[PDB]
Amino acid sequence: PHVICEPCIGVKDQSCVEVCPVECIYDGGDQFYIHPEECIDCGACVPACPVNAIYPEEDVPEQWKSYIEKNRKLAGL
Ligand code: SF4
Ligand code: F3S
Repeated sequence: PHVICEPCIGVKDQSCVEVCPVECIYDGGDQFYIHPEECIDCGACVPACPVNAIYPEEDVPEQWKSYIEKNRKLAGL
């Protein structure tokens, strides 16, 4: 799955929402999040975010690893 990290907070641009083929990006309050069980890993959302907040799970920066679980918790997992 792909993960929305720190940069989204305080921005919530939402350009990512319009390019996701499965509509699995949801409002999580302080940031949007990607539902892990729905995401098909097509990667379309990556170039769409103006603040580079989205990363494939395997490539999430070491400093932002906590966002993997955050997206999971927001998804209710
Ligand atoms: S990787 Fe594809 S399916 Fe997953 S959130 Fe991004 S646009 Fe949607
Ligand atoms: S700011 Fe957040 S709402 Fe989408 S376009 Fe970037 S991950």
